[PDB]
Amino acid sequence: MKVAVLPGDGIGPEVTEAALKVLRALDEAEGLGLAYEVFPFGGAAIDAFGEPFPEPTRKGVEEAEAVLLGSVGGPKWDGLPRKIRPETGLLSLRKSQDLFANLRPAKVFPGLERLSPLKEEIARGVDVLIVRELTGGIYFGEPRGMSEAEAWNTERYSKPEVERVARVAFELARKRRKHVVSVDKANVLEVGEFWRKTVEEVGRGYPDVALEHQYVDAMAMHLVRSPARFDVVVTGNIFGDILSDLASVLPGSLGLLPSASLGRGTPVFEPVHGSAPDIAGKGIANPTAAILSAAMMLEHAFGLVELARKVEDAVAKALLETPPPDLGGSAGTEAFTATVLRHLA
Amino acid sequence: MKVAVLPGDGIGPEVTEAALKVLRALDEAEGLGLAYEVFPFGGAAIDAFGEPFPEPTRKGVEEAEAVLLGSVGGPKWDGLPRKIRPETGLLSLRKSQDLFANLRPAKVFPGLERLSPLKEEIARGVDVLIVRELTGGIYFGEPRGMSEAEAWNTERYSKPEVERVARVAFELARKRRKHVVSVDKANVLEVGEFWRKTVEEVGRGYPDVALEHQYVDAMAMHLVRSPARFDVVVTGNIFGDILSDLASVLPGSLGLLPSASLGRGTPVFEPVHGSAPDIAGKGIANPTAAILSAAMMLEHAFGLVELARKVEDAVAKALLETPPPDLGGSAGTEAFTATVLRHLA
Repeated sequence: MKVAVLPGDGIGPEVTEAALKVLRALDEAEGLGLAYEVFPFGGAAIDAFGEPFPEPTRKGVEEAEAVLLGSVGGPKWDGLPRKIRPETGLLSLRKSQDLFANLRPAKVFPGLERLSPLKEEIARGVDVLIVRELTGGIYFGEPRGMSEAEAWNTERYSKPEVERVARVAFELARKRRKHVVSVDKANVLEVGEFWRKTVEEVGRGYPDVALEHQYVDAMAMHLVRSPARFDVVVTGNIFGDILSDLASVLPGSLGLLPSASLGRGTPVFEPVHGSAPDIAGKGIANPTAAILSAAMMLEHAFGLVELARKVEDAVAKALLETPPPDLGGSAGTEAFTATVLRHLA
Repeated sequence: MKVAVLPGDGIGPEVTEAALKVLRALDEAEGLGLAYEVFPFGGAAIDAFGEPFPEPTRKGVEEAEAVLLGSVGGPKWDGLPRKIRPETGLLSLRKSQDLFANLRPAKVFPGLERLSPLKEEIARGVDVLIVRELTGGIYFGEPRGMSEAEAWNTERYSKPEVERVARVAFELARKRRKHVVSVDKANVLEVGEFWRKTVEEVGRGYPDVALEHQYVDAMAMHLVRSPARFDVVVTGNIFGDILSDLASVLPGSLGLLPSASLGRGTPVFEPVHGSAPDIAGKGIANPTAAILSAAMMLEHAFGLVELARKVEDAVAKALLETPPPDLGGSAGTEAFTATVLRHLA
């Protein structure tokens, strides 16, 4: 398994290393044939190449079977031209590989319901996966513009865009609880009814999967009062953006959330948190998100579902045994990773 | 006070009658000089005039100082052409009276925290008022349409559209807790930028009202983590729908919420719930939203703030003491209203 590791900036390198210790342990114990290489990316790449996603890193991503990304960004490069901002390198990574689906998992690990903003009974059992369309929608819609008197943006979707992301959602559901909810605003918009209609056409190919439709505004309600009854949620770009952010508050902590972007090329896995520059180096950065993204990678890029579950259980135990400082604990990056490893042995 | 009552379809007549008993009681007690007439609307009007918003009703709403609307809609008319569907009657009513601001309050009444899906510590003290733009946005944006290969819709906003609503929001805040949060998507959309820019400018005329800007996807998180810090939230059409439905779960149930549509003409007050056709004429229907709508009317159309607070307290007590079926109780329409009236003394 060839992995390209793009540590990034800030706490990026710390957390990425924590996850690597976990992977190397698993590799040694079972001989997974792991082969990884680290490449400069984001602010780090700017500082030595003039751009956030240089050719060596680009070719590295290509050759690899998966990308493990850390964090990117930091005030040091906030004054550069948009063209070479650290965030732009992230856009180029996705576009280069044609990553159209963004996987945003949200689950409350048994024992941690106390963290959630929701009352214990509601939180218990949450394990929802939100699949957001990345390349299309109002974010990239034409025509768009602004004048002195008015502004306009176009929410547009073609059939191929809806189909490709719908398939990913169905595939994922097959491996999970065979339940899919397609979110739209079909009762008011033409794009809504186009989405719904296309998703149902795709669903015909998955007789084993239970399909449900919902309106974005209604879905927002349901995710808060009954998130446990959902498995896979598929939706468009701006809608998926709001829903993913909303789902992320259910576990009760930012440092616990991983993510993935699947598309035509090399799949990318990265923690949802930013680079937290001021805490970088301090050794107190929670590596949970980065470790869980490694799990997501094993499962999704390498099909090692059985291993992903183990890493996931160990982390759960670690959070309960030696919780990091952001979780009201005193276990720094290293000591926390040690506890995970202890439960992995 | 001249009130035009438009009960509508399904449970509309039942819930509206409940609201009227409360109004009549306050009238007898405080000598308010209430006067009102009920007019055909929605399906009820279709079955007698062929159209949802007939002339006699138009003239009725244009002569009253406020409208008390019930529910609209029913399977009996779903097939009819859009031009005369009961739902179109609403569009015409809003359009005829130039209503552009939709007021949706989410308030957690003291002692009712237990009902919320959120941990009591976070639901305690919530009193947010979302002010949503009604007339424009992607809902009515042009061009729009679909084909076999794609579909499109347009999010467009003009300066006057944004200024009207922003102004209302600031005026509300002044009579509230002097804080406004304008929600947009300025970091990605031209419309977001145009929106932020215009409200920002309008905020200058209100030096005492604290303005804050948030992206819609971030507010979605904020409303779940720390809803108690918000006062007035101003935003566009679709963002307003999503956000207002989201905040609905905070107090407990969506069916318990009232709303007001303000503009240049006669202000309209109506329950956010549906007509619930199948449960019509059986009692059981929770009139809480209808009564709260009447409370909003007293406050916004007539300025009787303390009286509005008085009836809000009464229903709060009633929900605790004689909870309706939809809240796991037995008190039907007449029973619940009785309790409410019992506390009106």
